[PDB]
Amino acid sequence: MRPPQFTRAQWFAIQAISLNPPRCTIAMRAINNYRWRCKNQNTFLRTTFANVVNVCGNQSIRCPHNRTLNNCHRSRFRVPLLHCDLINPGAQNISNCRYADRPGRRFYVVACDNRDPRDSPRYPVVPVHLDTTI
Amino acid sequence: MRPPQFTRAQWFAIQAISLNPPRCTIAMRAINNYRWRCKNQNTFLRTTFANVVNVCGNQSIRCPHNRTLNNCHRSRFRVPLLHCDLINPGAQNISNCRYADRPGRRFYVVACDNRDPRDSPRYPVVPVHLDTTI
Amino acid sequence: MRPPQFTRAQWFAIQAISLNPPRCTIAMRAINNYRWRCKNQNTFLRTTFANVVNVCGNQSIRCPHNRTLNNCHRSRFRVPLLHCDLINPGAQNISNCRYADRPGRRFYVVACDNRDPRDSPRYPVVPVHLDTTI
Amino acid sequence: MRPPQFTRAQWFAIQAISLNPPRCTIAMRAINNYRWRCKNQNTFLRTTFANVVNVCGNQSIRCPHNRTLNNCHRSRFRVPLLHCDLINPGAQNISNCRYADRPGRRFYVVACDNRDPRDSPRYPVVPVHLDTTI
Ligand SMILES: [Fe+3]
Ligand SMILES: [Fe+3]
Ligand SMILES: [Fe+3]
Repeated sequence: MRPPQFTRAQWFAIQAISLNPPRCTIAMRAINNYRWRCKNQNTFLRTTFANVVNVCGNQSIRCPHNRTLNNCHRSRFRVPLLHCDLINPGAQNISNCRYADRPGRRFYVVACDNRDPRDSPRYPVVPVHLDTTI
Repeated sequence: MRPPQFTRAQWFAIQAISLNPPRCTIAMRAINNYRWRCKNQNTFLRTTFANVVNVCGNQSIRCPHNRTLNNCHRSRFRVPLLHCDLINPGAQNISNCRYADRPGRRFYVVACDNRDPRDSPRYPVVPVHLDTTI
Repeated sequence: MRPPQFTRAQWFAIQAISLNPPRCTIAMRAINNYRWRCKNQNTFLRTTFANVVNVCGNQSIRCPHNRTLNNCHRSRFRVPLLHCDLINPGAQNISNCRYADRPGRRFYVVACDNRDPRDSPRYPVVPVHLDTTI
Repeated sequence: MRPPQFTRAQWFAIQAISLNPPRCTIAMRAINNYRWRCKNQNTFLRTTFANVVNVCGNQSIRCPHNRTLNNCHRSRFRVPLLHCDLINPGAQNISNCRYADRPGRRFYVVACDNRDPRDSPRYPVVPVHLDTTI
């Protein structure tokens, strides 16, 4: 599970949003610091939380990686991103996780839901998971 | 973390040892049933627990995926295996995880340690993690 | 924490239903094996799952320990129980959880909900948590 | 459960050191925000981290709640504290944990260990868990 101190949207933001991420091995430390083991893959969308919230407002579509769900939302434009792949998945802790970098520019698909009570009142509907990029 | 009901060696055996695994999408259900989210990658060694315990008994070498550790052990022979890769990493639960199959035959490297009190007394030293395959 | 391989009803039964429990220090081992740390308190209702499902048919009331919920149900009568209190809550693991036995006879209040798809199809409504005892 | 971003000493201080805590129902929110479920009990020692580090210099004793450990230390004197007891342990989440306040003055016993690499280098030995109070 996610760290209990974070809402789904807050944990989404920590993992999936970074406007100018450093190289993956550095950028991933901010995520893995909250974990017991290294995340095997992660995509940083180079955008803002507010921008993703706006994408939550368009037409509801099927989630490509969760095909029983239809609370997903696709961006109208391709966005710059940085994908990170764990090179040493046998790592037993987070002291030494190494990542390969794959920059790109793709549409993204997010699942959105009603906010958590701990979420800011500014956005009643928020992204809760990055489903995929296209 | 691992499920607390299992020792490191017991959880290793559930993930890493299967003599005749079915296709990955089926085989992985046995692992993911104990998890909240799908495992992103997994290698089934087509061998027995006792055989891996014997490999724990050879010369201690550096762990390729944990280079500050030197409690790893490499098999003397290549062993048949099945590697499973998660095709839909955006899956939000374990109901629908889909895997790609990659059979192979490789040396394996395991980290071994003294057993847990809950582990069987038969093996005082046991494999606790699959570090990598070669 | 509930192990994901169990439904809420299955986990409820494991923690809260035992017709003839042994001493608490023995009885609690089965529950604590699913945990990283000793459970601080646990009440074993000396009853059957069928008895509790019957109570789910009683008048719904507000849950005393979850006041925003109204799917709770109080037993019409007191039932025999074994309450277990953790003697050494400073324990850092589950190697030696020690409990004081407090046998008794009290009313119980359970929350009841529609069955999980994994639950038996023959009980459409099942107990999912022990709210309190009186 | 201790969030991995904290050392044992840091997590000890968060749970067990508060010089002037507010009412328990307020004071416990900071601890329960790191948790999925309400903590059943918690003792706030009204002291300073420097005071507790001094106690680590006292005569080592067997840990009362961890009898296989001998790195515990008892305070020479009673110290002011606030003990908090969970009123509604049937609570299913941390939305409304309610606590009873039990102010007091007791001896405390802490386990002390060598610092984590992430801990300040200026205290070579630090408290890592509150074993019990007397
Ligand atoms: Fe993992
Ligand atoms: Fe606990
Ligand atoms: Fe708990």
